[PDB]
Formats: sequence, structure tokens, C-alpha cells
Amino acid sequence: MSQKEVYDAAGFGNPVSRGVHPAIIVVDFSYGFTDLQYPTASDASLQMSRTKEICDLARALEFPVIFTTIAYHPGEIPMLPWLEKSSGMAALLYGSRLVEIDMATGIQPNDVVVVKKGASSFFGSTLSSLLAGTNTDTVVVTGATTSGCVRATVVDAVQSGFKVLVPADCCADRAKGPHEASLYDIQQKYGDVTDSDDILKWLRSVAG
Amino acid sequence: MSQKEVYDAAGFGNPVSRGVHPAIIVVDFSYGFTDLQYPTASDASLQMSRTKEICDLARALEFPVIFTTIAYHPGEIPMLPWLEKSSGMAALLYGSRLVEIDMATGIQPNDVVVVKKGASSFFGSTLSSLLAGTNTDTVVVTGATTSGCVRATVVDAVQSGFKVLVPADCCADRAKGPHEASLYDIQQKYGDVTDSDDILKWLRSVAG
Amino acid sequence: MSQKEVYDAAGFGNPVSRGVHPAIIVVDFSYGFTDLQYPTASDASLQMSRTKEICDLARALEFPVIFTTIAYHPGEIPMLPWLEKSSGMAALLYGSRLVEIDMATGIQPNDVVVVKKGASSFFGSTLSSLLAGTNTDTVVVTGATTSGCVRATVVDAVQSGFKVLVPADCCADRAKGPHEASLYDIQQKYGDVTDSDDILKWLRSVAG
Amino acid sequence: MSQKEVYDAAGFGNPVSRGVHPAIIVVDFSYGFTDLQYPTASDASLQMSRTKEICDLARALEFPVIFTTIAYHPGEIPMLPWLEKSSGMAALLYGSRLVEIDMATGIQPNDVVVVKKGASSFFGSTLSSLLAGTNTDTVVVTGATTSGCVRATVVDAVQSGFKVLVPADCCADRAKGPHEASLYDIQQKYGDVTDSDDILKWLRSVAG
Repeated sequence: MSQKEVYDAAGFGNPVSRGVHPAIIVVDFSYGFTDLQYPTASDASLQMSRTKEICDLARALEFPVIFTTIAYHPGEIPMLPWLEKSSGMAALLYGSRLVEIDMATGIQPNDVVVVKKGASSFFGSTLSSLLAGTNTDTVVVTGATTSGCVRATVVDAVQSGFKVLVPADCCADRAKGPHEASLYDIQQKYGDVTDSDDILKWLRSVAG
Repeated sequence: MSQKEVYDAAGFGNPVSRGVHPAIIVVDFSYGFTDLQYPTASDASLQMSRTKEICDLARALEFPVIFTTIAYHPGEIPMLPWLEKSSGMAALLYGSRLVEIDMATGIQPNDVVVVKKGASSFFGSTLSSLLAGTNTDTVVVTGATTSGCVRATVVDAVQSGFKVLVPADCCADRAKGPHEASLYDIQQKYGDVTDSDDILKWLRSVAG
Repeated sequence: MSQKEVYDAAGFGNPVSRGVHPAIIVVDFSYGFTDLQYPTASDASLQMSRTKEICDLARALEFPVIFTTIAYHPGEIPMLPWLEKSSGMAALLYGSRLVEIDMATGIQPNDVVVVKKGASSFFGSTLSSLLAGTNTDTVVVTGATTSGCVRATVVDAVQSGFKVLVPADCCADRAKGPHEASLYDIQQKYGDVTDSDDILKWLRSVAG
Repeated sequence: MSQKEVYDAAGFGNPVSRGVHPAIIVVDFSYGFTDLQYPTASDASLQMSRTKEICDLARALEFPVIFTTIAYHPGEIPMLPWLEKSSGMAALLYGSRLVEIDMATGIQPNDVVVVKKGASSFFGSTLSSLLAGTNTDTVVVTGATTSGCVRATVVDAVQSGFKVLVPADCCADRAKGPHEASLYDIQQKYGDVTDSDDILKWLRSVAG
């Protein structure tokens, strides 16, 4: 059997039947991840403009739009073993520009920001409670990086009881390889990989 | 700059300074994932044998050895959106042979089994509590599959405050591509990828 | 100011605006907690019959009905510090009668049982995912004991994003004092304390 | 039999065998809970002074000292059902004086502050990860209020795998009844209730 045949027989890759209460999660489009002056950053310019379109529509339709950022207090750095492996993350300190949401996302004062300490937007955060509290059934995940925080957020979203959509053109990464690998795993096991055009049309449809 | 230089500059790929309270986590070496009569399974013959060596030594040294398995009640199936995407997992039912831990692992009567409903062994489970309760500082993660439950468990282990070691020869997957992509991401961001020979020598060293 | 005036000015004791997607959580009505032959048990006979009425109605109306039980593998006992304080709980072993749901609840084969290791039905369990996955917005909490597992479950339910109702006549405890104290705290801070008559009428109303 | 005999027979009230890696958790000694100009506050003058002694010693011994606070973005308010019941908490806004830690605690610039959205300091927060990451085995819990955030934090600490000590003279509440009821439940089921004198002597003993 080919890999495609193996995954098919294993029952992977089924489509998600989308719900009627969407929410947008924008994962770590902070300057630390989007401004190339910083060692941890990637080129996310196109991805942020696509994400802005999605968020602008969702916000106007009164669907939840939630941004995430990784930020640390100095005393937390030696306490968290993730920062031993991923030591570049220690630069993401409260009060620094690195932790601020990139303005290219079109973030507005109303928009809730959730601060987290790991990869997943759900881990050690209030995110699940906000989604459950707004009766969310379907999440659209965007952000940086595809192979890191985005993939981790996607796994947690489906595990938490939410259907997951991922517009590939809204996900940025440091390299094509890990980007493609995570989108494959997501499409097979965790959510539907699609594009912003689909998302936009879909959001208009559920509002209608 | 090259991918290697980008990840280096971003602060990834640092070694783990190993602790002195090890625990072994054996992720989903149930018959459902190891016996090729089931379409969800992979060839894990070598991997289980190497995992057995690690577990036997750890158990003899009184380090926690914890096995995980995915099992569902019929009523849970329509409740969990993961099962929409990965519908093959719905075969993993309480009372079935699919959910039983494969005896090739060497599992003993008093070894703890954690039942979970998703990919990560930590998600919606008692795992973090067992490890914190035993003052564990370093986990060795093994099992099936590398790109699925293993990877998810590794991300959660480091996020939960445990240093992570992953012996690659103890991890099985249904395809080479996803296996290697996950090992890459782990080595960069989440833990140290190594082999069973290293783990065995290391466990004896902490015992000494 | 009187205590009543203090709590009122502090903004406590507001009513809950009930949602339209109810679920019933039956906390630890296992024989270990309901059969007086066991040291950990209380008289829960009246409470179980009221709970049975609620569950029978909810089940027939196709609202989720979920039972919880505390059960341990022998190897878990030394790992969990809760069992150092509450050592009677160590008797609740898998395969024992103590962990079985009391038949007086009217539990049916279809009903999902969630196994947990602590007080809260949400802690280290799949409960939140089942409720989110069924688009639940309002939970009715019943079980044993009011001051222990019930109160803990109630706190976690509201924290998790669900509105909470507690029929007092469905909650059993070892003594009146702790029972009354927890119902007070719940009414002030966490949910609406009411009775089974109210719940039954309310469930019929949302179905209608 | 009497209540005392019932709790004894049920296996409650056992002493905690204290560990050797202490951490201090200071629960919500923010101005919102300690400054009587705010209707959510209680007199915590003595309690903060005794907590300061514990924190000063722990900090000098390089044991983690972690402060918690409840803070909301305006957008989060309609999302969290806890705020429907306990509407006074909606005053606890980012940027306000209400959410700042009271300087009477002795809090130092590099002491870690964890922001949370509910009662328990562990719920939807990074707290468990910080404690596991520092190999903490025993927590001392202090703060406001005994029957609310303190109690919830204590339940979660033991559930999360940490032994719990609660110096009663470091816990403040807005009424005597709930304070005593919570201390009773804790002493029976979750941790050891003691005083600051004991904690100070104990901390020096583990240091020796």
C-alpha cells in the first residue's frame, strides 16, 4: 500500500462538517515572530494581510476574534524547560516590542489578547473557557509558525471539542519543509486545511 | 541564510541538561496501533523490544513507567470532533482487544495505564499529576505514532514542566516522512532526540 | 455591614440566565460513596432518586447525561498526594464494587462514565471536551459529596465556561455543616442553588 | 456516630509528610481584594504582614515565590460565566490599581506574577508548569479569600500533584463562617492547616 492508501484505510483525512458559531484564533503574530529584525521572526507579510481580512469580517459579524502572544516575566525563564530547548523565546519579555501584536494584523483595542508560555494557545491559558463561554463550535486558526505554535494550537483545539479550519495562506513558518509537514498532519488527523477565500465566503454564509 | 542557520539564530536545537528523576512514558503501544490486523496499526516490532529494555531497567530502578492508551465508550464517539477527522480511532472501544497494551512491551500487572481520548497523553488525563506527584524532572517518551500521539505527548511534556528525551528507535509511525518531520521539530523545539542505547546508559548513570 | 450586605456590595449572588443546551453531571454516585457498608459512604438514597428523575428526563430529551467515578490502579496510589490526606479514597480500585455507579441512579448502558483521580469532575479528565463537543452551555450538577467532589466540579464547570445549576436535594454529604457551607459559597459565587422540581420543569421548558 | 468519627473512619485528616522543595503561592493579595475602598476587598492587614515574612525567607532561600492576580480585558467580560454570578469581579481590569499586587506583601520586582481569570490559581494558567519546572513538591498557600480563590487553589494544588500547607493566619476572608468552613474542608481533605510560625521554622529546617 502507498502512504495515501495507508492513511485512507486508517480512517484519516475526512472532511469537517462545519458548525454555525465560528471564532478566529490568531496565533503569535507578534513582532517577535513577524519583524525580521528579531532572530525568532519569519516573513509573515502576506499571511497577516489575509488574516486581517478574515478578522475584519469575523469582527464585523460579531464572531469572537482572539489574538495570542508568548510573553515572559524574567523570573519565569529559568522555571520553564521549553526555554532550555527553544532559548530564542527568552527574548519575549513583558514590556518589550517583541510581545506586541503586529499592527499589520489590524488588531483593534476591543480585541482580546491571551498571553501564554508555551506553543499551544490552549495550554495554561484561558482560551478554552472563552470559546466555551461564547458557545463556539468551529475555530479558524492562523498565525506563526505553522510547525510550532499553530500546529500545537490546532491539536489542542480539536482535543478541546472544537472543529478546526486552517487557511494555509494565513500560516507563516521559517522553512517550507516543516510548514508542509504540519499542514499534512493537520489535514489527515486534526482539521481541514483550506484558504482565506474559502473562510471568507464561509463566514458570510453562516451569518446569512 | 540556510534553514540550519535560521534555526540556530532563532535559538533552537539546544541540548537538554538532564535531571535526576526519570520517568518513562509509553504512548499507545496498544494492539490497535501495533497489530497489523487493524488498519490503524504500524509495524512496531523492533520499537516495542527496545522500549521493553528501557522499561525493564526503569522499573528495576523504581522510576515511574507509565503506559497510555486511547479508549472510548460508544456514547463519547459523537461528542468528540477528533473522531470526525480521524474516524479510524472510533474502533478503539473499551472492552476490545484494540485498547489493550501489547505484551511485547513487557508491561507488568502493576504498571500504571492512563486512558485518554485524544493525541497527547497529558490532555484530559491524570498524567501531569502522576509525574509531579513523583517529583519527576525528565521524561523518556516512546510509542506510536511519532507524528501523532508521540509528538503531541512530547509538546505537552515540555509545556507541563518536564525535560524530554525521545529515543527514535522506540518510536513507530505508518510513514517515513511524518516520522522524520516530527523528529526534526522535536529536536529543534521540544526535546532531545536520541536512541535507546543512550537512554539505558543514562538511566544507570543517574542510578549510580 | 452585615455579611449579607458585604456579599451584596461585592457583587455576589446574581442569578444565572440559563442557556438552551443542558447537560447533567452526576458526580461520584458510586457504591463507595453511597453504600454505607463502605467507610467513605453517605446516605444518598433520596438524592439518587431525585437525580434519577432528572437523568431520565434529560436522557429522553437527548441532552447529555454524564456520570463520574473515582477509580485508581494500585500503582497510582503512592503517586497522588491527595490520597495522603484523604486515605480512604485508596479503597476505590478498578475492578472493585466501590467504583461501580450505584444502580439507584438508574444509569443505563448508553450513559458515558468518566473516570477521574481527584475531586473535580473536570480535573485531569475528558469532561470539558465532551461538553464543548456537544455545544453544552448549562450544566446541572448532582452527586456526592456536596463539600467535596460536587463543589469542586461546580467551581470547575463555571471556570470552564459553563453556566451552573445545583439541585440541593440531589447533593449528598457526610454532615450538614460542610453541606450548607458549600451550597452557600456556590449560590454566592459559582452557580444557582435550586431543587429538582425546578430542574425538571426547566428541562421540559427548553425542549418545548 | 459523630461527625469526627465519620471523617476519621472515612480516612480524612491525615498529616502531610512534607517535602524538601517548597514554593510559596500568594493568592490574589491585589488591591482589589485588600484595599477597603473597593467593595470586593477584605481586611488583610495582618495576613499580608505574616505572608511577607514567609515570602522574604523563601526568596532568600531561593524557593519559588509566586503571586497571583485576577485581571480582565473588557472583551473577556461577556465571555466568562463566572462574571455573571460574581459580577463584582468585572472591576478587576488590566491597567487598573485593583489588579496590582499590594506592596504590603513585600513583593519584589522579579517575583513572578500569574494572571488568571477564575478562582483557582492553577486553572487556565501557567502555575502547574512553573512548579513542576522547579521540581517543587510542597506548596504553602496564602491569600484572599479563604473560601474562594484560596480554597480553589488548594484543591488544584493537591490534584496537580503537590503537597499543600495552609497557614491560617495568612488567609483573609470577608466573613468568619466561610473562612472556617473552608479551613475545615482543607484540613480534612486537601492539605495541612497550620500557622506562619510553623512555616517559618519548617522552611529553615529544610534549608538546614
